[PDB]
Amino acid sequence: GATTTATRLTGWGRTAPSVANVLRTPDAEMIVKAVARVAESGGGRGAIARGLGRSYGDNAQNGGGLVIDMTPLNTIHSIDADTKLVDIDAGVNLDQLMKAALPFGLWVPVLPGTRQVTVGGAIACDIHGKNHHSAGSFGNHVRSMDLLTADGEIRHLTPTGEDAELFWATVGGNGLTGIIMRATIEMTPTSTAYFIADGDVTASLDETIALHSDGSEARYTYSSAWFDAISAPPKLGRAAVSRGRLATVEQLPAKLRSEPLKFDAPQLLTLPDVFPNGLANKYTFGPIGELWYRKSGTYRGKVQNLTQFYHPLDMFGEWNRAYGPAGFLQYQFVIPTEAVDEFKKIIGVIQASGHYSFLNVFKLFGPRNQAPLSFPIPGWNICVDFPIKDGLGKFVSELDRRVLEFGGRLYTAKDSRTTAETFHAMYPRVDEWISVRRKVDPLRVFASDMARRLELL
Ligand SMILES: Cc1cc2nc3c(=O)[nH]c(=O)nc-3n(C[C@H](O)[C@H](O)[C@H](O)COP(=O)(O)OP(=O)(O)OC[C@H]3O[C@@H](n4cnc5c(N)ncnc54)[C@H](O)[C@@H]3O)c2cc1C
Ligand SMILES: O=C(O)c1nc2ccc(C(F)(F)F)cc2nc1NCc1ccc(F)cc1
Repeated sequence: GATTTATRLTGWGRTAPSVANVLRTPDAEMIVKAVARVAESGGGRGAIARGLGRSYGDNAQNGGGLVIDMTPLNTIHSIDADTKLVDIDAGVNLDQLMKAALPFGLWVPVLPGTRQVTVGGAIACDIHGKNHHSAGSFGNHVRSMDLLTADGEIRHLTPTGEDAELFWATVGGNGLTGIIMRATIEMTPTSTAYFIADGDVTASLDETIALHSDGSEARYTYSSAWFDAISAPPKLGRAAVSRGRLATVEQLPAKLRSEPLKFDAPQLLTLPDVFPNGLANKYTFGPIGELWYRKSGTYRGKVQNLTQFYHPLDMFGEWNRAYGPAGFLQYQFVIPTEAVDEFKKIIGVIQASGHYSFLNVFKLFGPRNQAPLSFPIPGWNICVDFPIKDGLGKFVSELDRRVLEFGGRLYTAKDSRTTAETFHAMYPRVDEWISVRRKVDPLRVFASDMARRLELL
């Protein structure tokens, strides 16, 4: 049942609200009609797809225009264990897909830190995960997709076909080449739903960097770390590192061998439920605390399910991103591998800034792909979460400048406030991408708040 409703929209960050007509229909034919209507007009304030709204900024909103909610197009058409291909509507989310694919011994090839994202959102942001250095980003695994363009046609795009240019502009394109209706993804084969993991705890930034540079990364398909962004040096940049690979059946204890592909139910009680007063005791911040933390986060060959290995912060319940009525600003950047001193300088700047981030992701990215607006490049990728308070806006503008100067970039899926000038300098293939977009949407049928702010329109 199709509905068109005026709706106040924000990204996950709950900032920059704007009002748009939100179309919500399970009918593909209706979506086509709306795009044909906008194009007949043709353009006006245009249209943009929206997935599950997990992007923090303004890429899935369109103030004074049309937003098409893609979540009702969520049919899994087929899964094939022999070809390893899945054929699914763009509104299918990655949790749904993971659960449907497991009985075939198939693994979603790129998983982000939350499972509530659409296939369309995964493609449009060319999302990355803990296995980026071994598997690339989501775009690398798309074998085809059906794109509804401004001319009202549906184009079958393939990575190396005749429409490869448009394919690779849609990857990481933030919905600005049209509406992805449907895609075919090549999955990763697996015999189990478990990981075998090694954990390490480092004492400092220099140590965290050495561990990622000593060659050991090549022995793990999956690798990420939490780091300390608050402590003065030398504690600054100390990390709990979690690295592993998917387990094989024989690597499971006998207990788990009868259902190797099973996903366990996320249990009832989290840590806030069990320890409401917190985890701190008289030992926590001294030498016995340091030792305990070091020992508990150091291990070899530990069998873990998805939550344990991949969503380790789920146990922290209501404690993560808590207490702030003002909200938080999520800031994610990557710095080229070779710029290691520069990378260390930026971590120092953050620590000395007087803005405190507790939730810190650290990962070494691998080789980039051919998508001109793709975020990942090989090098040091960082996510930080700053509580909103005075001076933050002007400080993150300074961070932008250092990120840019050091050859790095910000991620559109996280950004709500960088400038067009900074963004364009961070993405030297932006003009190349813009030319593809104007060729495929001369009338700006597709438009968003981000497109206008970053002058991608
Ligand atoms: C807790 C959390 C953890 C995260 N962890 C990671 C991570 O590890 N790695 C990572 O890369 N990202 C991560 N993200 C970011 C997230 O994966 C991206 O923002 C993703 O794009 C969200 O998907 P969505 O379906 O919610 O899309 P939305 O936010 O609704 O839309 C995002 C973009 O995709 C476009 N789009 C959506 N559907 C379509 C379609 N059918 N056709 C064309 N364009 C479309 C939109 O127009 C918009 O430009 C995380 C986000 C959160 C909240
Ligand atoms: O919050 C994010 O936006 C995010 N971004 C990531 C980007 C890259 C990666 C990486 F591991 F791939 F690098 C992990 C991320 N995890 C992320 N978060 C995981 C998370 C965030 C909040 C929680 F409460 C529990 C888990």
